[PDB]
Amino acid sequence: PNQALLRILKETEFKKIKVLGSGAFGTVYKGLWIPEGEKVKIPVAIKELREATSPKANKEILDEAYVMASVDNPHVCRLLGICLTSTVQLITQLMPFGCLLDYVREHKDNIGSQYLLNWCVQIAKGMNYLEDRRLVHRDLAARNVLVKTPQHVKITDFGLAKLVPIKWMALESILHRIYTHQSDVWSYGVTVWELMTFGSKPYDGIPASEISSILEKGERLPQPPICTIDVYMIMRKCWMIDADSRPKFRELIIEFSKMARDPQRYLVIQGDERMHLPSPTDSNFYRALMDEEDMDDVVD
Ligand SMILES: *CCC(=O)N1Cc2nc(-c3cc(-c4cccc5ocnc45)c(F)cc3F)n(-c3ccncn3)c2C1
Repeated sequence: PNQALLRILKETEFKKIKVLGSGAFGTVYKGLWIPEGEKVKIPVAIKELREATSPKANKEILDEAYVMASVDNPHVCRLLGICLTSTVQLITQLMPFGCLLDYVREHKDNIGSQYLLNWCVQIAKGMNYLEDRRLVHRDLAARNVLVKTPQHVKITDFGLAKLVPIKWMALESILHRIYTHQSDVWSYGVTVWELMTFGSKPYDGIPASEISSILEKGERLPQPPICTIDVYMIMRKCWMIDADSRPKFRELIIEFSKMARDPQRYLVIQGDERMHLPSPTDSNFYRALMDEEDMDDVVD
């Protein structure tokens, strides 16, 4: 655990200025950090966890925050800072574009196959990194994947489930609260389904109490109209009862990277020719402005 990877922040160094959105664990705010002895206002993203915390949990919360601060990958948001008072405040780099769930919703039937398949590759790369570090996310979902730029996505909220998303969870996690790299593969399947349906709610109308019975019967999420049978098959392999039969993240990186080379062969999108392949000019602008970090080349 590198203590230098986590900055302990005092309430006097930062201020929340705008609510960006709320969820089951906390509220996301646009904040401003005013460094000690400076005059600058640096935009930051703060998430405040809504459970009443005590200083007894502090050592354990801090041990978890040290792990979240250690994750170093282009496709995973690492925790930068934390503030422990009566509430828990998690500080990271502000990402204006928000989450990939809201992004695919707001760009419904306006996203090219090239983006969708590359996002699938990037999400699998970040998950594979977490698996290599022997870490289980426990809460992979399109709301937990953030947009850095339209060409660069990063998985967020790693570690805060540990310190429930029934419809994203593998059968063994619903039944026995067992969370492994292979139950993360199941959630990856559902996350992919959320992208391919432009933010559709999985099992809409179905009460969360009925999900495990529906899964036992063999019922799964319906094939999105834009996926060929090969994209659907990879998703269905993610939702198998036997965890060991599900694909590995390393195999998912390879499969979606092969698919990204022939985008029109794997996804059927209306107006996919018109859907702008990121021009070198726009990529340079996006990168110099808000994405200077190192990142693996996007599959063309
Ligand atoms: C569709 C939902 C949505 O728009 N967003 C959900 C969300 N959460 C965060 C976010 C996450 C974290 C966080 C928590 C745990 C580990 C982790 O490692 C680094 N950051 C992590 C925060 F600390 C703050 C936070 F706001 N955001 C968000 C929005 C903008 N910029 C950054 N994060 C969103 C968006």
